[PDB]
Amino acid sequence: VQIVYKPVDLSKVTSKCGSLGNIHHKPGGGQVEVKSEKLDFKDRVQSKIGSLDNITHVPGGGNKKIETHKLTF
Amino acid sequence: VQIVYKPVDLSKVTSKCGSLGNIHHKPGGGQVEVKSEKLDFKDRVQSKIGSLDNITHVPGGGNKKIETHKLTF
Amino acid sequence: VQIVYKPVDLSKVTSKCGSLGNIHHKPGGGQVEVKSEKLDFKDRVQSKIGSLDNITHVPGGGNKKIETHKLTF
Amino acid sequence: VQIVYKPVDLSKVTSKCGSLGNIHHKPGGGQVEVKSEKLDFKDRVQSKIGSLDNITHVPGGGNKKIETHKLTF
Amino acid sequence: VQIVYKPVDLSKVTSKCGSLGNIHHKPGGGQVEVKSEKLDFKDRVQSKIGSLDNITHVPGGGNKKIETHKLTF
Amino acid sequence: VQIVYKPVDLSKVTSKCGSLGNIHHKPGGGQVEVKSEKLDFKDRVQSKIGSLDNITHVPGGGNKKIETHKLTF
Repeated sequence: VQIVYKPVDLSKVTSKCGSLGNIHHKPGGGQVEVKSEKLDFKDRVQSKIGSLDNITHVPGGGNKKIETHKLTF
Repeated sequence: VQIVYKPVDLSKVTSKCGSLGNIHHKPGGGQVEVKSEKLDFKDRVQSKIGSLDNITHVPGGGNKKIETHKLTF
Repeated sequence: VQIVYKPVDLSKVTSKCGSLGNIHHKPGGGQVEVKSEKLDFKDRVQSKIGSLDNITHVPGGGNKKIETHKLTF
Repeated sequence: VQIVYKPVDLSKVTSKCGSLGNIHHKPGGGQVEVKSEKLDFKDRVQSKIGSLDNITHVPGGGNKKIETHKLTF
Repeated sequence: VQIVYKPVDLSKVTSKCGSLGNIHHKPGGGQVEVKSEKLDFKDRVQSKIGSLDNITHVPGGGNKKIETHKLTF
Repeated sequence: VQIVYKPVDLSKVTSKCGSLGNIHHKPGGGQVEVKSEKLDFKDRVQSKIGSLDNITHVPGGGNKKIETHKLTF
């Protein structure tokens, strides 16, 4: 057994923008009500309960590069 | 047994923006109401309960590079 | 037994922004209410309960590079 | 010439209620945008422009008695 | 010329309620914008512009009696 | 010329309420924005511009009696 792991990457995940703006985000309020008796959360739970969240997200470039490199024996 | 791990990366996640602005985030309030008896959370739980959260996030470049490199026997 | 781990990175996660500004964040209040009897949290819990949080986040470059390098037997 | 004006009133505008309640008014927000250039008003105008009004009105008795008594020559 | 004006009133506008309550008024916020250039007003105008008004009005008896009595020559 | 003006009133605008309470008024914020160049007002104007007003009004008896008695020549 010989193993060689040698991937090569020269990629561009690039963006170009001339001018970014005039972005208006005017939410109008709202209402949320949640009822329960018991919550029981185990092992890697992610939760929102009862949320009224407003987000403006304006990256001048929002580029994502995501990788997994893996071996197993 | 022999193993070699030499992955190579020369990548660009780069951005260019000429001018960024005139961004207006103006939430209108809101109402949130949550009821329960018992909350019981175990092992790596992430939780929001009853939130009214406002975010303006304007990164002049918001580029993300995420990598996992991993051997395992 | 022989193992060589020698990954190589010459990458750029850079940004350029020509001018950043004219950002307005004007929240409008709100109301939040939460009820319970018992909270019981064990092992690596992250929690918000009852929040009314406003965030302005304007990094002139907000680039993030995240790496995990690992071996295990 | 003799004029006699003599209304007689012995009326009941009465109400009876045994128990009044469990009234829930839960408005869900909203949005309004009014545009105009020139507004000009004269003589006994009542006006409302661009409104998001919420009213709960729970009189334990909500009776009205309204009269005009008038002579003219 | 002889004129007599003798209205007679023995009227009841009376109310009775046994118990008044459990009233919940819970507005969800909201958003209003009004744009204009020139406003000009003369002689007995009543005006409201750009409002987000919340009213709970719970009179234990809310009775009205309104009268105009008039002579004119 | 003979005039007699002599109205008689023995009226009751009275109320009874046995118990008054458990009233909750919980506004959720809001947002208001008014724009203009020139405001100009003459003679008996009542005006409200750009309001976010919250009113709880709980009179244990809230009765009104309004009378106008008038002569003119």
